[PDB]
Amino acid sequence: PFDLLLPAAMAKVAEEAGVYKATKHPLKTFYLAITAGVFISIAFVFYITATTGTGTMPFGMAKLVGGICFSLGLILCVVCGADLFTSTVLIVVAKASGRITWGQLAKNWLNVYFGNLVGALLFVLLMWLSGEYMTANGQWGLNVLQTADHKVHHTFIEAVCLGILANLMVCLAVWMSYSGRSLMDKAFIMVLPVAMFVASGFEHSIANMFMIPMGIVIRDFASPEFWTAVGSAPENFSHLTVMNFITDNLIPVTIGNIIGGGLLVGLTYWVIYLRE
Amino acid sequence: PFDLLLPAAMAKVAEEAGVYKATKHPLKTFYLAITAGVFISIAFVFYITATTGTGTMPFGMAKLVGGICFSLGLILCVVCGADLFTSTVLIVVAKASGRITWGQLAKNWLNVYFGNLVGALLFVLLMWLSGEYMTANGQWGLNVLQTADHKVHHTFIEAVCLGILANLMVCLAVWMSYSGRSLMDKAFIMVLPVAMFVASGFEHSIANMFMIPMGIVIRDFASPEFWTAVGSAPENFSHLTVMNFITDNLIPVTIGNIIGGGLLVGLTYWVIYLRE
Amino acid sequence: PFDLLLPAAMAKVAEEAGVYKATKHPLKTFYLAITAGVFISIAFVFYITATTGTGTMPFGMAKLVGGICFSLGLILCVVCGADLFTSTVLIVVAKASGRITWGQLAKNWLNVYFGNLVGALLFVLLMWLSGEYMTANGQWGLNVLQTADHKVHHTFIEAVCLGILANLMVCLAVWMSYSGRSLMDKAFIMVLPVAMFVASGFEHSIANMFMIPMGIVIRDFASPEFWTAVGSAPENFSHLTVMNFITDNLIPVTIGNIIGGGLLVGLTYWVIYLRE
Amino acid sequence: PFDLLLPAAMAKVAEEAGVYKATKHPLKTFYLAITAGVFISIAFVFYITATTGTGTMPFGMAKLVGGICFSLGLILCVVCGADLFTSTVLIVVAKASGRITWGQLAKNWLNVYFGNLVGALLFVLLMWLSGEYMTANGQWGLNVLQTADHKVHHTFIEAVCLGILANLMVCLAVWMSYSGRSLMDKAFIMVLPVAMFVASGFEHSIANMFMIPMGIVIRDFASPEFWTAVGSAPENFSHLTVMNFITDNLIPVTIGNIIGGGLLVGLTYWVIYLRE
Amino acid sequence: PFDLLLPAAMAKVAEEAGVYKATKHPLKTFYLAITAGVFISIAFVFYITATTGTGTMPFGMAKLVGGICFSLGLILCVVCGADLFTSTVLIVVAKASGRITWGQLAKNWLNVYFGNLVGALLFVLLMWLSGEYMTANGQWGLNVLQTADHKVHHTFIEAVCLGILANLMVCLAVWMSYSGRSLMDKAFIMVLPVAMFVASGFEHSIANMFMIPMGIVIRDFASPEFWTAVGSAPENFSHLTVMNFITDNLIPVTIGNIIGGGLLVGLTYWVIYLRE
Repeated sequence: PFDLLLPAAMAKVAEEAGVYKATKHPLKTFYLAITAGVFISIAFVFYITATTGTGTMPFGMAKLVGGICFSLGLILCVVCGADLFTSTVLIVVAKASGRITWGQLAKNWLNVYFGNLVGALLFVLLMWLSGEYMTANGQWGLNVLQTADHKVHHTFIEAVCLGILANLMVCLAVWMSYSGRSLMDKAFIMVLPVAMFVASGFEHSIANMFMIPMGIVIRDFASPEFWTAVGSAPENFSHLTVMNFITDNLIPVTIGNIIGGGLLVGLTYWVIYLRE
Repeated sequence: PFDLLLPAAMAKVAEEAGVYKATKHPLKTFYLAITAGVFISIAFVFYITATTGTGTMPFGMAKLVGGICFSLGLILCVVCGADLFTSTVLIVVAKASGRITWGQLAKNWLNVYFGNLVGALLFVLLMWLSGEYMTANGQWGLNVLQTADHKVHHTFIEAVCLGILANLMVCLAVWMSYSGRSLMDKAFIMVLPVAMFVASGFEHSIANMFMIPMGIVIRDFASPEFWTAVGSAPENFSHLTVMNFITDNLIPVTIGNIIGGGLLVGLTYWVIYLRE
Repeated sequence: PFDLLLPAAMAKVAEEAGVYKATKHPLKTFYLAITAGVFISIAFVFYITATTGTGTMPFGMAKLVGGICFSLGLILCVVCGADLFTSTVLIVVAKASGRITWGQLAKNWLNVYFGNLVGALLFVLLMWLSGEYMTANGQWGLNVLQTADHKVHHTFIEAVCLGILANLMVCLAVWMSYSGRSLMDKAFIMVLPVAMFVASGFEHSIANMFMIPMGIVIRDFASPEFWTAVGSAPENFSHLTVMNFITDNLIPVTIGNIIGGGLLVGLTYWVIYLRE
Repeated sequence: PFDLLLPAAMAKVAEEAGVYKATKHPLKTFYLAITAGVFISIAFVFYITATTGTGTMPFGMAKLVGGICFSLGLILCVVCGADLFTSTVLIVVAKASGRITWGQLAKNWLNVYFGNLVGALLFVLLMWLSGEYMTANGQWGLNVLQTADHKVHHTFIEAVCLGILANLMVCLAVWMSYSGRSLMDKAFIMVLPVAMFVASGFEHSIANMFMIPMGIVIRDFASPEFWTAVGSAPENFSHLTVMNFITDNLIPVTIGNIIGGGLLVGLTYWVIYLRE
Repeated sequence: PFDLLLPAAMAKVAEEAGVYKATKHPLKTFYLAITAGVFISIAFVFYITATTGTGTMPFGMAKLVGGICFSLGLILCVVCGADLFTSTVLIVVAKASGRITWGQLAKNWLNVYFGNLVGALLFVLLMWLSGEYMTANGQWGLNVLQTADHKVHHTFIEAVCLGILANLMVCLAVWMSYSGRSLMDKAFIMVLPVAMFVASGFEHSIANMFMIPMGIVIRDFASPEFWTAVGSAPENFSHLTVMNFITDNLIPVTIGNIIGGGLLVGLTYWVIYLRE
């Protein structure tokens, strides 16, 4: 009663979590999804801050420290009970157990995905009004522009597979937190699995619903003083469009995200510990 | 009974905390507010110490390590029960529940804000008498001068939004500590959320009530040996005035601080878990 | 009842773990072995990510930080209950106690080894489809090529002894986690012992069932744009063949792995605490 | 009963600690004071070791890592129950409660201060006999000489105020450990507050009773091979005398140390939580 | 019952530990001593790995990180119950209490010292067969050669005093682990005290029974390709002999080790908390 949960018990807590989430009031789900969109946006802002000025640093060392900074948003989601689309894909365990319906799964996923977008877009506005892009002599905004520009240059299969790898890591972090009982147990078990996906360039749909939109805003409304300082032009980031974001990144990464956490984490552990 | 609190229970502990704080004796509130002004001043002195000599270092890596150093002051506030204006804005949860009155909220906020200023100003005196500005051949005082000078060059909207972002981070750190039961749980859950706001250049009213006043004192009473060593003049910091501090930074950052923690952390979680 | 287990009690939990593992359903053992093959593959991908760009860094400092990144896969195996061939060699404690049969030990080892290979090979496919080898301008794939190429140049005795050293470290990490009761205890006790084997270049059979196969795939299907960027040719990695992998690395490292954990960790602790 | 102590309860544990310490047998107090003098000496030796060779490093980053190394001595004092003059100043809480007499407070302070000096001086002897000053080609002894030389060049007010700041940090670390219940809680809560005072150049009387005496011994008995390697002469450290130590540093820093922890930590918390 | 042990209770657990250790079966003591010789050998191999390539790094920063790597071996000894000669010197507390006889103390010390040598020498063989000396282009073996060569150039008094300082640190780490109740408490309380002795160049008899023997083996059986790569000759390490090891290092460091932990940690704490 003070010891970590075992893999069979962690599977039952995952099942009850999905029964709770899918049966919560819709507006509560939307409000918790807006907080999770804001939490993932804060974590990406922390990642961009920590990775500003790190071109002289070893590539993997810079990516790792920024990945530990991105871990805050997932810890916030778990401790504060926010609804993140990636983690909410694990309600498939409750679906496989027949404890929830397909319409309950579909309505919860649309509520969380849409709310996560509203929260991520609201944080872009506040981040734009803060003048943060001009930090480090515009190097903060150039980091966002360069991060957002690469996330739109992947092929469909590359984006789907990068999404599978990201939600596998996120859902394994959320699954391992089920074993935890304290706040330190749950939080620290999630640092390394998130650092990994962020350092390894895996794609998360909600994280990208903040990064690419923010880079599109910088390219469009950045000052000429920004372009002078960073020594570039908006035409170097011409492919940073809303349509390129949905087609090139959002659609394939989201498809991959569902497959990663749903099939690999959720349905595997249901087969091993719950199908019985 | 050994496990972390859940989001609904954390909301009730936030409500009872505000009922406690707003109903404490006024002089106890003033004395705890002076300690919190001193605690935030110590954390900024630690930030300045850690970030002295870091112009050769990657911008975000230097900001992150100084942000972990600033986390000490918030941990001190939480463990030692000090009254910080930013965290005391969460007494709006008790106000929304009708458990406290508007005059109780207004009197507690003025008591904490004024006491936080007295504590921050008392630490400036002790820091000035210590000769700390001449540390690192005056590089410690130049770090304070350069930090204080930028905090006065923001537009009203930029300062308000930077204040919203800071108190959102501070109040989310304080909210997540409510889940904690041990000293390690509460303290470590607050490191990354504070590092973020400090590394990301967000503005905290009480932190600025120490930084800018300290930079004004250095500009005015620094020795000619200081200006020789740092290779600058007081005229490079002409906009570091008390009037510029209140108008350019204090008023807008404080307005933003109330909106960040009160509306975003407090009233959101009251709607989701307490409005019932 | 809240204190760490003592060496005698940790030996009994090791015995009961082997009785559980060897008596689990075969398909459950195969499925948990596929997850462990994927978990060790994720840890090596994290190691490669963190160690990309670190030729300018001190050799041991770069190896140590990548070793902490590889620790995630073992933590995942322990918390999520996955079957790793290295840790499953400790079922020899149950065999020595006469609590399991030799055919039970042989069938479990073949089930785990084969499943660990399937999981490691499935992750190579996903990693190849992600385009990750072209990360850091191909420096990610060159790190894999250079890591895989050295792991095939050892003599039989060197490979056997490097395998003994690796499984001694892995099984001592798994043994020390038996003392732990919380998730933080079990996880953190395993970081330094795994970092050591990874930093010290010891050889793990399942880790190599991902690294060398992945390097063979890069050498064979890498783009000419990859070879241009990394400034090399596939002929620099001619000895990266499937046959060289089995003979030069897989067979001797696996023999060594059994001796390291089975004889040194398992049969020693059985003699001291269970032979009674 | 598993949760951290609250500020009111931490004040009562501080009161009972002072009643215990002031009423312990005098020889037990002297022996525990000699251990605390040795513990603070070990922490300064660790600080000097970690900060040797760090002139190429950013000033604050080098000071911070050495400050975490100095934290060991305070952790040792708290866990092993040693009597450190700085922490024993908090017996003023028991004095203010009328639970101890003024003669009990005076006799305990003289016993601890004298014993702390004996322990610090005994460690200087062992450190001198070890030949440690010649480590890093004499750079270890030059670090001690340069650290000790600056600690004697402060004005009386600067030294008193640097002593107030040091014992405020030390006594706040000791106060926050009262909230802790486990060994990890108590130890980790004391790392950042001690790192701060060490990184920020604050002055501790017992730490200086090891540093300056050790630098005086190096200046006087260092080999000519030492002066050749470090490229200096004893005449560069002419002000490192026993009389300069007492007048320039010991007397004012000790006065400041009493004011810092006694008045600021002890009498403040007694007014807020115990004067009732 | 969940709180750390107090200094008086930690003294009684130290007394009962020595009564257990000295009364264990001799062959169990020999087998646990062989594991401790292997555990300290692994920690030194980790130290050498982490400190390879660190001549460009600040001396103290490199020594500190390698010292955290050496901490693994002591954690392993404590968690896995191994018999290390340094920690077994604390059975003097049971001897002083009259709970064990002088012949029991002498027989246990010889059993542990001899077994620690067998384990350290067995790990040298495995490390030699692994080809690890050629790691980092022979820089791993040169680090061992340079570490082993300096450990033989100390005077008798320097070696005795460096041994006193090492076992004081090791026995204080073991004493502080007695306060711990969890695996994280016991393990983390031992990291900084061990890092200190390793970073500060203190001498441990069992650690040296692996380092110097390993350097003698490299000097004697290293390939001419090793000497070419490292750009040296065996004649640069002529004083690395077995006879120089015993006389110059083993005998004086062991004498010092007994005095450090026995008299300073054991007999002091027995006088303060057990002589009653």
